[PDB]
Amino acid sequence: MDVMNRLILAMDLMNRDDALRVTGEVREYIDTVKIGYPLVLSEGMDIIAEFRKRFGCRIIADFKVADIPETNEKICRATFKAGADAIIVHGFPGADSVRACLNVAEEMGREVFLLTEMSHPGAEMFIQGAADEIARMGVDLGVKNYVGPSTRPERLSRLREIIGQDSFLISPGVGAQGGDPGETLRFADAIIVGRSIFLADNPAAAAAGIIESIKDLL
Amino acid sequence: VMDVMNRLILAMDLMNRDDALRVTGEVREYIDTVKIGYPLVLSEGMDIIAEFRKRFGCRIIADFKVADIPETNEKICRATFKAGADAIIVHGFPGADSVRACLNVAEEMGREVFLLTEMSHPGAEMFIQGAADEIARMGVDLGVKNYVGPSTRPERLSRLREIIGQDSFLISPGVGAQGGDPGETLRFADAIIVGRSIFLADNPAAAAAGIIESIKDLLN
Ligand SMILES: O=c1cc(O)n([C@@H]2O[C@H](COP(=O)(O)O)[C@@H](O)[C@H]2O)c(=O)[nH]1
Ligand SMILES: O=c1cc(O)n([C@@H]2O[C@H](COP(=O)(O)O)[C@@H](O)[C@H]2O)c(=O)[nH]1
Repeated sequence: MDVMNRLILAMDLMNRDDALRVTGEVREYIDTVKIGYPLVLSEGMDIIAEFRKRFGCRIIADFKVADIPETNEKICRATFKAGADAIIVHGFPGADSVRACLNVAEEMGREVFLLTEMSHPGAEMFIQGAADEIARMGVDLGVKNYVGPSTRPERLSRLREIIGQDSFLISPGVGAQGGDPGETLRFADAIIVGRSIFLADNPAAAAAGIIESIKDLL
Repeated sequence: VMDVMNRLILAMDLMNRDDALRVTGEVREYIDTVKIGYPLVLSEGMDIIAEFRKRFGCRIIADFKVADIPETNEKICRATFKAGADAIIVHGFPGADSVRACLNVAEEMGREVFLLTEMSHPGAEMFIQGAADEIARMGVDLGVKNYVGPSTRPERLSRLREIIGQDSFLISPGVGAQGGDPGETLRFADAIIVGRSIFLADNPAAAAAGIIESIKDLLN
């Protein structure tokens, strides 16, 4: 996956007008948008096709899929029918649940991203202690795309160690949650950035600023 | 606690609006509580919650297994309650701050959170099972009153009932298609969740009736 400027916009505005406007203002800087449940549940799954129509960007559906295999398969189907290129899946519910997603993605020409460790403080309670094993499970299952935390660079580095340099790794928690763009890109192929861009007075300048700060990494 | 008719909650995971509406309508004499998840919501939109309310008396549990950071969890809960869901199901494994975010929105909006502890499928044994007792204890500490636990592991469902106490409300999936028994499950759970055993039956009404007949002595 070739992410322009190694920067993925997390579009978590809940109003269609704002979401389209802000994305439009930063379109010259990005070609990959992560769309999650805040926007999809507020404006519908049709928003994905609209983004493709307007921007021709790749769409990562950040749905943190975390159900039983039967349900995971249905969620993946509905998601790819809506035009998502990839979907983010939790690893914590185990191998069979991940496999269900892998199977649908294969059938529909899409990718699964496996979320191992999360970026927020609560991740320390249960997820962190399982995260390395979740990553090894990904490797065992043939997963090639991963998500890990900008907020804990040592954990992000460990994730990179486990999955190897050939796997693709994206990382949220940059900006608002305290992660540093450049440090995160020591380990991740791409950074995910939401509020630091879309809540800015001038989202274009915000994106431009981040890119300038990592210019030697591009 | 919500008063679930016949201790039976329909998991409506059909992905076609017409079929989902038809089946739910057919079982309306037996069930007043419907669990709507992402298979249907991602296929037909959040307005489907509205349409169920309009068409049927039913309470709606939004089975969204909320599993994000606190900031995003808050947004998901707000959107979900705005759409008319009575309750939302939230994963506990992402930790206390993530659960608290959902509880705070539910409090502000006058709705309810259900905390998913252990899951019913085989993969649950890999990571979730080992954390499940602590996730449940965390729920109790946070003041969670409603829980979800697995029909497929009676011993685990029993332990989870112990942890949360007799006053907490507990619902349990994995009945029927996944192998759980309705009566055995209701030893510990207040209500059972049933999906495919009902909605894939030639006669969903008859299938619901049959389940209810089998647990008739356990009704209140
Ligand atoms: O561990 C994770 C995994 C995520 O997907 N995310 C997602 O990444 C985005 C981060 O947004 P922000 O840059 O505003 O903090 C949100 O959409 C969030 O749901 C995260 O923050 N931490
Ligand atoms: O541990 C769990 C938690 C669930 O919500 N579920 C949900 O309960 C329902 C079970 O449906 P069924 O009776 O067809 O197996 C599905 O909607 C599924 O997503 C589950 O099966 N196991």
